[PDB]
Amino acid sequence: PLKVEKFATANRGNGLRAVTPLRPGELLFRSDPLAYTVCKGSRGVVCDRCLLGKEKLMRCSQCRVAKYCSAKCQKKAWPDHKRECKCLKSCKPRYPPDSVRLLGRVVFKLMDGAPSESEKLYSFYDLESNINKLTEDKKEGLRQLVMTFQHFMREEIQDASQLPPAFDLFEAFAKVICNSFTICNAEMQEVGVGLYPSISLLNHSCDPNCSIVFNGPHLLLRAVRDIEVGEELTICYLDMLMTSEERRKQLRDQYCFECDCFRCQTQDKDADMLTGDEQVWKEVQESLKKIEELKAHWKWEQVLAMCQAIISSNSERLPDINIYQLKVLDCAMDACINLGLLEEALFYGTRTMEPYRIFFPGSHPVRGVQVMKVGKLQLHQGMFPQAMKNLRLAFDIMRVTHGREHSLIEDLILLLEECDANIRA
Ligand SMILES: C[S@@+](CC[C@H](N)C(=O)[O-])C[C@H]1O[C@@H](n2cnc3c(N)ncnc32)[C@H](O)[C@@H]1O
Ligand SMILES: O=C1Cc2cc(C(=O)NC3CCNCC3)ccc2N1
Ligand SMILES: O=C1Cc2cc(C(=O)NC3CCNCC3)ccc2N1
Ligand SMILES: [Zn+2]
Ligand SMILES: [Zn+2]
Ligand SMILES: [Zn+2]
Repeated sequence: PLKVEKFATANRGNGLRAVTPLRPGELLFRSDPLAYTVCKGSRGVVCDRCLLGKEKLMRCSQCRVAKYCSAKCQKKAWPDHKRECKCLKSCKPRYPPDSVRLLGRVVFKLMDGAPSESEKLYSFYDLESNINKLTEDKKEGLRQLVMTFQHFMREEIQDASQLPPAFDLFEAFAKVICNSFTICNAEMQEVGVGLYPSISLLNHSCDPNCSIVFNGPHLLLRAVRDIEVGEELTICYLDMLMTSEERRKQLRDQYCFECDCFRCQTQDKDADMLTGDEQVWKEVQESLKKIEELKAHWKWEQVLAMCQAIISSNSERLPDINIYQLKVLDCAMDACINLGLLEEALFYGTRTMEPYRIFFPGSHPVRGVQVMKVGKLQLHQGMFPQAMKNLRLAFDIMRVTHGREHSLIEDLILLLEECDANIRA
C-alpha cells in the first residue's frame, strides 16, 4: 500500500491525497519520464540522455542533431531515439518545437515500448486536456502543432497504424500543454521537458505541501511539511518570483484555471515584490526577456554583460527584493559561476540570500540549491565560518527537498565535512 492515492476532487478534477500522515522530507513517489527531450536552448550544450553539460558532446552520426556525452549515453538512449532520428535530419537547418519532439517520443513509447512505470497511478490516456476551456487562439496553436507533427513524423508515421488505438493528435497536444514538466539540472537550469503522468495527478498551489526535484531525468516527489490524513497533495506549477497577476496569467494561459489559494486571495507579497523606481524596474523587466533567452542558450558572457549594466548601472538602481532585480542578480551569479568568476558570483549570490528566504518560504529546493551555491563559493574562497553557516542551512532545506535519494545531497555532505575541518574546535 502506498501512502498516497488518486481521488476525484470536488472541483479540480482528479488529484492525489495522503492516506496516512506524512512528515517533511518523506519520499512519496519517484519516476523516470514516460518521454523526455532536451529543451530548445540546451540542445547541443547538454547531453540528450543524461541532461548534463559537457565540454565535448558527440553528435549522433545519422542525424547530427542529437548529441551525447558518451558511448554509455548514446547506447542507453538509442531505443528511445531510434525512430525520431530520420525526422530530425530532414528538418535541419531547422528543428521542431519541443512539444512536437516530445509527443513523437510518447507516440513511439506507446506502440513500441513496454508499459511505463511512470504511468503506475495515472496514464497518458487519463491526462487532463481542458478541451472545453481552450480559447480560439489556443486551439489555433494546437492545430498548428498537429500539422507540424504530421510533417515531422511523415517519415515514421503516415497513418493510424503507427499511432496508438483511437489517438487524437489535437487532444494529445492539449494534454502535452498542461502536463509537460520542465526538467531542471542540479544547478536549477532548465534543460529538458518531459511527461510524468503519475506526477501529473498533483494539483497546484502557490503555497504547496509537496515538491518535486530532478536528478537528471529522474523525478523525486517529497512532502515539504507535515500533511494530515486525507489532505490533498499539491505542488507549485510556477516560479516563485511572480506576482499574483503574473501567476494568474500563466495559470489561465497554460492550465485553464483560476487559483483560489489563500496567497492569491490575499495578493500575498505582491507589493513587496515591486518596490523601487518604476522607470527602472519596468525597463529591467523588459531587459530580462533577452537576458533569460541568452541564459536558456547558455550564453554566459552575454548574460553577464547585460546583468552588469543593470546591477552596477551608473543610473538609478533597484532594491534586491524587487523581483526583477533579484532575477538579474541570480542570472549574473549563474553566469559568473559558469565563467569561473567566483568572487563576483559570491557578491551577487550573497545579495540574493535574504530575498530568497522571503520568497521561498519553508523548504523549497530552489532556495536549498541557491544557499548551497553561496556556501560553496565561500568555502572555496576560505570564508569558513560563513560557508559553514550556509552549508548547514542548505542541508536543513535539502534534506527535506532532495533527500538521501538525490545525488546532490552526497555532494553537499562532502562540502560540510570539508568545511568542518576548518572551523572545528
Ligand atoms: C497537471 S493536471 C493536475 C491533475 C488534474 N486535476 C487531472 O484531473 O488530471 C493540471 C490541471 O488540473 C487542474 N488544476 C490543477 N490545479 C488546480 C487548482 N489549484 N485549481 C483548479 N484546477 C486545478 C487544471 O485543470 C489543470 O490544467
Ligand atoms: O502536470 C504537470 C506539468 C507541470 C510542470 C511544472 C513545471 O515545469 N514548472 C516549471 C519548473 C521550472 N520553473 C518554472 C515552472 C510543474 C508542475 C507540473 N505538473
Ligand atoms: O487505505 C486507505 C484509503 C484512505 C482514504 C482516506 C480518505 O479518503 N480520507 C479523508 C479525506 C477527507 N478528509 C478526511 C479524511 C483516509 C484513510 C485511508 N486509508
Ligand atoms: Zn550523457
Ligand atoms: Zn540521430
Ligand atoms: Zn494561488
